[PDB]
Amino acid sequence: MQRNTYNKVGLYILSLAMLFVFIIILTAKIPFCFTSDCSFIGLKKLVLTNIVPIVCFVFFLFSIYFYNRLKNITKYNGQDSVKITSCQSESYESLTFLATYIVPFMGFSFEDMQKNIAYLLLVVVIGIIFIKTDKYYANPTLALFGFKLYRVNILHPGSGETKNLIAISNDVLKVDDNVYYSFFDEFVFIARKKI
Amino acid sequence: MQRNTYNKVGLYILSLAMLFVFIIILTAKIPFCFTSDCSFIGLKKLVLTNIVPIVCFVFFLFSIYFYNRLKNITKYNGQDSVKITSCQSESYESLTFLATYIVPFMGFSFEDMQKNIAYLLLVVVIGIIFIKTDKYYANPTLALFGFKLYRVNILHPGSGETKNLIAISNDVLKVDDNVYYSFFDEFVFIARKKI
Amino acid sequence: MQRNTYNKVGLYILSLAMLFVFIIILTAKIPFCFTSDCSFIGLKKLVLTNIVPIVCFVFFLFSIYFYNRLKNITKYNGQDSVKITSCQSESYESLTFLATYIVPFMGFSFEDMQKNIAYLLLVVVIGIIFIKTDKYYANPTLALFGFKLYRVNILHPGSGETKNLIAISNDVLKVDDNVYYSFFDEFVFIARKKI
Amino acid sequence: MQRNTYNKVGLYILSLAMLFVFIIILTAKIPFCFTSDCSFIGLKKLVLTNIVPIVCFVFFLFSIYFYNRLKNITKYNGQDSVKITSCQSESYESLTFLATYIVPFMGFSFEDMQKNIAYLLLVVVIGIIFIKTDKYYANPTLALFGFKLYRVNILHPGSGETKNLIAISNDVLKVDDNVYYSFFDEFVFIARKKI
Repeated sequence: MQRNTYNKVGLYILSLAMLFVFIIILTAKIPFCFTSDCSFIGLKKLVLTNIVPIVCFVFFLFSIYFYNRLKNITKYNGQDSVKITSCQSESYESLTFLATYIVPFMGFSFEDMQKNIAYLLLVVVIGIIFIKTDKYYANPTLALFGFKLYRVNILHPGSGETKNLIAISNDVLKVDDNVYYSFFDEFVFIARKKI
Repeated sequence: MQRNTYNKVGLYILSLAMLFVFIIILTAKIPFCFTSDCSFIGLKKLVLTNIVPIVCFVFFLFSIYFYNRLKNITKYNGQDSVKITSCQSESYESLTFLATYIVPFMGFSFEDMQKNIAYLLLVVVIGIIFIKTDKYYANPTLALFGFKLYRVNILHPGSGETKNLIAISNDVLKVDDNVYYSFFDEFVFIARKKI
Repeated sequence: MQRNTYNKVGLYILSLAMLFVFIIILTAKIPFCFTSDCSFIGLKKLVLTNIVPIVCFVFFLFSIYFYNRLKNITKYNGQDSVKITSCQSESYESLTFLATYIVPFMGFSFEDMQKNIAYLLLVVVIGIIFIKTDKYYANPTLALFGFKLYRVNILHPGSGETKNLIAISNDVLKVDDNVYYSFFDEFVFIARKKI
Repeated sequence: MQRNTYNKVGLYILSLAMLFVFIIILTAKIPFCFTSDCSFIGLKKLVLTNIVPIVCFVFFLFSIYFYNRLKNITKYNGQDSVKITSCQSESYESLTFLATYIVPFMGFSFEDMQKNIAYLLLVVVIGIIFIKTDKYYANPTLALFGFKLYRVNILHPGSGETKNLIAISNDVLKVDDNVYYSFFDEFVFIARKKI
């Protein structure tokens, strides 16, 4: 706990960034006007009527920070290559996330605050079950930024072959290719596809 | 029937505890008055206003009781050990269950009573099909409390090997591991790692 | 076409009986009056305000008739036995059908008639895709009445090893049991579990 | 990029035709009154009160145009045959594209324009993830028009065999059921079943 659990939580908060921008687009009660007699009402009621865009904004900066901490593991190391023996695509495991765990929150109505406490508890419970599930690599935000999630079986030049790894890659991979690595956990590594 | 059916119903009522706490949080309609104008309006119309959180409260105590009756399985004789040959982490169930059978109830509006009778009938029909569907081990309330559901293939020192069992383990298991069992049913056993 | 398509349409109309029951429970605005002031409005207004419960009632009688036409095939030719060589329980397809194709109908609001035309078009389009989708045996109404859907490979005494058949059974089956067949199509047969 | 991406975007716009038909049926505020005092309000406010049927109409003609291009990819070539070694039906991967990605759109209320901007962003995001998701052959509009999507492993008479191809076809296929190809990408080809 407290290192692998925090890494998986930082992967999960990245997976909810599309939900936070969806709620910000959905239920922001901004007074969009261009007339002369529609002057500023003040920061007090503008903050008070826009509570859930403010909270989803703070969570969106948290998702941006965790994306930065994900790129910080491909910053440092990774001048070593392996060979893929069996690559099966698992990008659809990202998209079913967007099919199931995000669009019901589009379906709800964020008017009363008690229902918002219920939806926040649903997000927290989905996170706690999602941490310990060995499917935490599913991401709408990562798969939206060109990355593809593959199930590979790498083979090291000197150690041997390790089975059932998950490769987040920037380009397409196939059987008998040459990729780099930067291991997030003992399950997920970022590939780079040496040409 | 009966006893095995009652054990599976007791596993199913445990699977719905998060739904009952979501309905209690969602539609409570309790007077939360910080103002001095709102006094106690009376117990009778407070009970008559809150009908679905009272019923979901009673079902929540039923889920707590069935969790206690699940823990009574591992209270008694569990002092044997086996060896694990396959350890396929089928813990993604209790997350498709959560967002396919518990999340759609959160979007309904629990206002008119015929609609509540329809939702109760949906819960009953989902339960009747879920008893005999070979996937009754999926449990959001169990997977909240650290438990991981594994598809396992055990081997006994004296009898032999038995195929396709389900282990509700407390900690992570792998191939060639020693666990202590307590058999809930002929398909699902509570396992604890021996270390 | 025709006859095989009509049999698959009958199985699909059988698969939608719980939806018609749910709509009849949901949106029937019957005037349940115990008071002495609520007299009869008339049969005309009771019919005109309950149009879609009447339509779902007619479809429920069609589902009952197609259940009768399914049960007609266990009567006439069932004096032969076969042996199951590989049984895998596929009773979860019915529950995924119930949770995915019937539950989202329950959350719609059946008030404006244009929306009702849209939902009827969704039912028709789901049926047209569901006839030819190779998974037409999924059924909430059949799995409610004790039937379990299995994937078996029968062994004939003198004909061969026709594999990949779908067995609707009244009781549990495993490897090496004898079952009485009554073929519906070239894919789905009703077993009987010869003791 | 470009051309392959444009072909996959065309297949995705073909995949969404039933959604545009459903929205046009759902939220068209057309004054369907046969009364004598139901005069024309005017073209301008008829256009302004029906903005999202107009947008979904334009997208429906785009889906019709991309269906025309998919027929143009089979107009020209397609005078060579292969042999099929392993045929597995995958038409259900079409239908799960419906009930998870097109069904929950009709539960939304298309009244306020901010919510419509959110739903359009959801369509765009589902499209961006669905291009690279390796399951882009899923189709409600194609599977409506008799086409079945199979997973085949063709064998050429002179070149050899190729594994894991996806065949869109008009009639039922099996092993040793020679077909004519009209290859769209390196993954999806249109079969014709040379008798």
